[PDB]
Amino acid sequence: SLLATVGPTGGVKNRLDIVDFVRDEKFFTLYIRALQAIQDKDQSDYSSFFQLSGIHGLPFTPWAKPKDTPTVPYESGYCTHSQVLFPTWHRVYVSIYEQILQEAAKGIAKKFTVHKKEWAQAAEDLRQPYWDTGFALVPPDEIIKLEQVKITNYDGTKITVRNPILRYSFHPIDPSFNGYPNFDTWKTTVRNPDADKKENIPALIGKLDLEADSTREKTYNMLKFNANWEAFSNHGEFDDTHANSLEAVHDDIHGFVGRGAIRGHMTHALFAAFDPIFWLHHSNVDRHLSLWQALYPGVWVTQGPEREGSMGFAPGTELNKDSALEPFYETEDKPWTSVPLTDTALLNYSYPDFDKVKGGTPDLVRDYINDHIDRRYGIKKS
Ligand SMILES: [Cu+]
Ligand SMILES: [Cu+]
Ligand code: NA
Repeated sequence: SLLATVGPTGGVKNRLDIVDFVRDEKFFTLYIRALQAIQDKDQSDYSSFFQLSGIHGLPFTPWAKPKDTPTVPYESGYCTHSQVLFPTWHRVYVSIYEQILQEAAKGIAKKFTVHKKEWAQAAEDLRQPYWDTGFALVPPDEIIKLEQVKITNYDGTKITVRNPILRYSFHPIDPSFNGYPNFDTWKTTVRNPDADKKENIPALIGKLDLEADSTREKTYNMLKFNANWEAFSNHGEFDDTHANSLEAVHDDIHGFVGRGAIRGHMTHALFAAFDPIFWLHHSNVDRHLSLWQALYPGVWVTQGPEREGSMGFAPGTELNKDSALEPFYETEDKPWTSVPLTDTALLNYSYPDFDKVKGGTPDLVRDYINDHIDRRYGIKKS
């Protein structure tokens, strides 16, 4: 790899709930600045928003690969779907994003004229916030509605700049979008589009509000009831025995956001990553994995075939815990694997759900987290 996925820096910090995250002046300002920074980078820059999101689906090109690397076994996206590697591949996927996103936030923290240390420390603690869809499906206005958002300027004064969280603006629309009727002319990413291809946020807020109750119940059953890895990892082939998987419950959020009258970006695996809200989603999807690990310790990746097909594995290939997770590398010559990814500390992150039980026995944690899930996703509306 040209850019190994080593994760963020500054020790093990928590990925905050977006509801709390937006209330944090330093974190929110750094996120809005850094996110705009990587969105404005050249799309041929590997550490740019485009190439980072491009890893998931289109374009079908290698990411941060050496000059004389062997041809990829399959021309398609990188993301692993309908297979046993879904949870682990996406865990390290958010890691490279969070890593690159912090790196931009460091340069941002140097532009501040006052409190240079505190801005430097905030960047060090900066992590990808998660969207708790199971407890609060309707996100904050900063994420879904506010065209302009309040941040702190480099002099300390409060200003309002355009919100980079709502949508990404292609520059240009990559030549690999040509064949697809609606996404080739769409200048920016779109959520819940109408028949006239116009974005419809109001209808989206309405959709989420109604799907809220069912989403909490789906999330509850997913977290608590999954002994074997096969039924928990993937959904394929959208059957009943996988309906309670981490991915199946994960699919509903892509549909809610992307699927309107016509299909938007979030409801298409080849374009879903380009929507900025994609990362808040899969940060929470990763939190589910962390919570599930607390309930089902010892259970991890089991063997399974590549059914859909990705640029890492051709259809029919056998996959296990020792399978390489392209294009994510521990070092220059060592690809990531599922085995070590049980410990998020290796990527310098964690979730606030575990704060009151740090350094506790697996038994105490399993009881604390279980009560946590029951109390949060096992009760009535919020
Ligand atoms: Cu994916
Ligand atoms: Cu997804
Ligand atoms: Na790609």
